[PDB]
Amino acid sequence: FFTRNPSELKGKFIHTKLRKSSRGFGFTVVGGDEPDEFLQIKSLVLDGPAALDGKMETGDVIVSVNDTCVLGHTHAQVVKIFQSIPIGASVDLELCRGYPLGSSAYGSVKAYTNFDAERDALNIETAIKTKGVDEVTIVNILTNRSNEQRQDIAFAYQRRTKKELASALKSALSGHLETVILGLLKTPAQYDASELKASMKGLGTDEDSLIEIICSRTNQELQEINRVYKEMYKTDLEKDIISDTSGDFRKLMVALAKGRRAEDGSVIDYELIDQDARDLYDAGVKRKGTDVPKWISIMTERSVPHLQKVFDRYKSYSPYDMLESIRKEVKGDLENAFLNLVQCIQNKPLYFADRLYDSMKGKGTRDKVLIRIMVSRSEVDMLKIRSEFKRKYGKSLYYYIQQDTKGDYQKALLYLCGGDD
Ligand SMILES: [Ca+2]
Ligand SMILES: [Ca+2]
Ligand SMILES: [Ca+2]
Ligand SMILES: [Ca+2]
Ligand SMILES: [Ca+2]
Repeated sequence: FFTRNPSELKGKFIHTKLRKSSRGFGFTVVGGDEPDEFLQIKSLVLDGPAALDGKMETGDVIVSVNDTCVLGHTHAQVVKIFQSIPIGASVDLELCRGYPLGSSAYGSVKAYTNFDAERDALNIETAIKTKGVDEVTIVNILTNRSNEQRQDIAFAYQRRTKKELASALKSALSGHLETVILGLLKTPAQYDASELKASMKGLGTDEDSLIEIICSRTNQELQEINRVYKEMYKTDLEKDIISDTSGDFRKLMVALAKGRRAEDGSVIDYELIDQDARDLYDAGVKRKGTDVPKWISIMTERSVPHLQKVFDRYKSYSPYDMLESIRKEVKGDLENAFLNLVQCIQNKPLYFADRLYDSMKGKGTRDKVLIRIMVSRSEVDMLKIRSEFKRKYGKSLYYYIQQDTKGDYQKALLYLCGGDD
């Protein structure tokens, strides 16, 4: 939720006055990069003038600065205001509290307010070394901390025990719960890189997992994945994809994994929307056979909001929509890849919702799918996924997880789900 009007903010307004010392006002601001986004306080230098006052907190939306509304200004416009303030001069800030954090706006797992990594690390060490292992404590803590906070905990635990927290939990847990907890301990890039590597172990590859990650990750997420993957496995993710895929499926996976999709433009390009739509039609349903490189080119290179509009304009040319056209035109890993991709373009929360439903709908569970989605999306769009799940399937994601899993494994997934609907 974003608004550039102070009369539509429904939080608490706090007026504060600060003097810029020798090391700035003493705080870090975040947000204000994507068009409709707020500007919230990230951290406070505890020896700086901002933390000194004590009226300013993390998550506060900066409504105005020096009698000028900065609601809806970019990140560089309000940074230039505070930097132009000389040393010793005064700034006036009206803040608004009641809003999450922007980045994790639709996540289910939020940063724990009274976070203390040392206390969490000790409590986790005590749980591990309790006779019989206190899994409930390990679950209650790690699933109610952000990933960032889980990195501080693992650092404090290594500071205290001289052993890595992941090694310790490995020897204390087992089965599906172990998979969940170790997944949560990795950073997003680390987790995705290791799922990618596991989908390529042995001669046979797990095409479904490779497709799920490569089709759903953004440019930014794919950039960091490529970096951490070579760091961890001493090889480029692209090379490993070339090794374990072939044909047109290889072309599509290599192109998507580059994370070089064009960024969402400023202007809507209506002529290109219609021309792209025309080109997708001519390349497939209009003709015998399929010009797959043309599909690959358009669907991996245009921005997501552009492709959403070409898929709607595509319905003007073809009697089948994009999903139906994919099933009619193509087969195999290639068909699956195209279907997962345009679902991700059209409605990504619904994509994950359907993938979650499919993992639980029948006999047993596809736990690798359920676990990976619960872990990887819990700080991204889990609230939207739950909304789409409930709208489409009539019962909550929570309800299905509760039916399909049991034990501490279930409780860990329910915490990642974040409540019922
Ligand atoms: Ca136990
Ligand atoms: Ca083990
Ligand atoms: Ca393989
Ligand atoms: Ca055909
Ligand atoms: Ca089931």
